Amino acid sequence: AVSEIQFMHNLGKHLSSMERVEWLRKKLQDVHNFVAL
Repeated sequence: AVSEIQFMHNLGKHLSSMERVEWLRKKLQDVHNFVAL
């Protein structure tokens, strides 16, 4: 069975459910908490 690129990719495709919920917090803070330069 696959468990590296097919896995994870065929799981968080829409990115808007449990597991794909904490992800979105980094989508906005990633280039906001640091930036400056």
